[PDB]
Amino acid sequence: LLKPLPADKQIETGPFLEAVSHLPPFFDCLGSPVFTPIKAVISGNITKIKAVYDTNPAKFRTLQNILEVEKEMYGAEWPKVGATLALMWLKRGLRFIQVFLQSICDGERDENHPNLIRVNATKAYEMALKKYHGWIVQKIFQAALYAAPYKSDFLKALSKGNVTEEECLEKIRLFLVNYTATIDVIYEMYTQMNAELNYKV
Amino acid sequence: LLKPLPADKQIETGPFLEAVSHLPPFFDCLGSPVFTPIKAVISGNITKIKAVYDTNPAKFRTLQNILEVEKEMYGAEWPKVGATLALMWLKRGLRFIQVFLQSICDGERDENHPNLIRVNATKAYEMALKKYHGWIVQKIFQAALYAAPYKSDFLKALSKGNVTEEECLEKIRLFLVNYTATIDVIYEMYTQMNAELNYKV
Ligand SMILES: CCCCCCCC/C=C\CCCCCCCCCCCCCC(=O)N[C@@H](CO[C@@H]1O[C@H](CO)[C@H](O)[C@H](OS(=O)(=O)O)[C@H]1O)[C@H](O)/C=C/CCCCCCCCCCCCC
Ligand SMILES: CCCCCCCC/C=C\CCCCCCCCCCCCCC(=O)N[C@@H](CO[C@@H]1O[C@H](CO)[C@H](O)[C@H](OS(=O)(=O)O)[C@H]1O)[C@H](O)/C=C/CCCCCCCCCCCCC
Repeated sequence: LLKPLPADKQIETGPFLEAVSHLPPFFDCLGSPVFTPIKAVISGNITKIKAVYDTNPAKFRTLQNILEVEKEMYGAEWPKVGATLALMWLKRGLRFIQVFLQSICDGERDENHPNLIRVNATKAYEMALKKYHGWIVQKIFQAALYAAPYKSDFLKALSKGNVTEEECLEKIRLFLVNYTATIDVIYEMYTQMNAELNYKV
Repeated sequence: LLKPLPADKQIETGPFLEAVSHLPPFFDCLGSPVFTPIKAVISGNITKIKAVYDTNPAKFRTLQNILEVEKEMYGAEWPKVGATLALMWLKRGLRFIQVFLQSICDGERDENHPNLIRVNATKAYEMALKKYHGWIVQKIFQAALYAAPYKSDFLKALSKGNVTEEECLEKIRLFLVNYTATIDVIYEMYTQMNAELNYKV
């Protein structure tokens, strides 16, 4: 999965990229081609970070190094540049997933619609993405929501082949431990480096 | 641009991929981040074709060869596989662009809205894509439309740096000659090979 955090909280770029490279395929298990463009955008972020990393894996050994090195490389253009920008967006997608999954695991629901996950996706959107989206992108989110899988198929997909919903949620809870810790460190690094931007798309 | 067609109408894969690789950047000149996911999906098609080509450029020398070789490789799974599938979708995006640009050049408009290009995009959608889109994707198209550039900025973008609208449209008309011929050959090849599918997303 995601390997745990070292004591010094430095996140190794290579292993992080191998971990997150498992993410784009998981989109196809939301069970709708509607999500293909979102898959492609997240893949694009990962590809951009990988392209920078590959130029000098020692110089870009950790995610912290990416921000440090690029700040120096790009001056006034930073942080709206390079792998710093790609990771700024990637982390927002990762945080959306974190909040979404955590919300489902925490029993958050619409009483009247137990085999949907609309309410969980809406909370994740508000906490991770909405701040950076203008009116048009928000309308697109609303449209995409109609394509969201049934809770059961979604859980069946995350386990595909037969486990109970309860067993699946326990597996998701276990995954969430290192996943949340890793995302938290990435957000902290953007904050501490003043690398976070607040422009809307 | 696109190089002209040889007498035997065989389209060389390598040069075709270099030509179409100029396409994803042009999306950014629609002047709205709303189109970034569409850019990424088209880039994905091109990357998939390139990945197949790179395995054996002689075996995949022409687009016709891709379909011929893959039909043999994949049997009952073909044509819903490999570079054949990627090109099936790419050609639909290319045809959308063709019809869109041709519609603008042909003076097609909404009298009441001369600095918009909504009517031209809608015609392109109906002729190239709509057949393969279910209700949700169609609603997404409708949302994306709100982000379409002004006709003037769009034309300014295609020329960026100062030329009249009239000069820009003449340049687009010239481009459309080899572009349309090439797309026509690709559609003909899918038709003649019975490689075209009609499933909806
Ligand atoms: C390690 C991961 C763990 C894997 C295991 C997890 C298992 C979970 C199972 C399934 C996964 C669940 C899927 C849930 C849905 C995924 C989350 C949606 C994430 C959307 C992220 C949108 C980001 C965004 O707004 N992008 C925007 C900005 O893009 C960036 O723009 C920059 C310039 O300003 C740069 O050009 C940048 O490019 S780069 O070269 O610098 O990198 C580029 O990426 C882009 O313009 C807009 C895209 C359309 C907005 C997206 C609409 C949100 C809809 C998402 C649907 C959620 C509903 C799902 C229902 C369950
Ligand atoms: C050589 C080119 C010439 C360059 C110069 C041209 C200059 C022109 C200037 C600017 C460009 C103009 C831009 C106009 C807009 C671009 C056209 C929009 C094209 C949309 C194409 C959508 C295709 C589509 O529906 N895709 C769908 C199917 O994807 C395929 O699914 C397959 C499985 O069934 C495979 O997974 C496949 O992957 S692969 O690995 O096998 O490749 C994958 O690609 C995908 O699920 C759905 C995506 C969302 C639908 C797209 C919504 C349409 C909105 C487009 C906006 C048009 C409005 C623009 C206003 C001007």
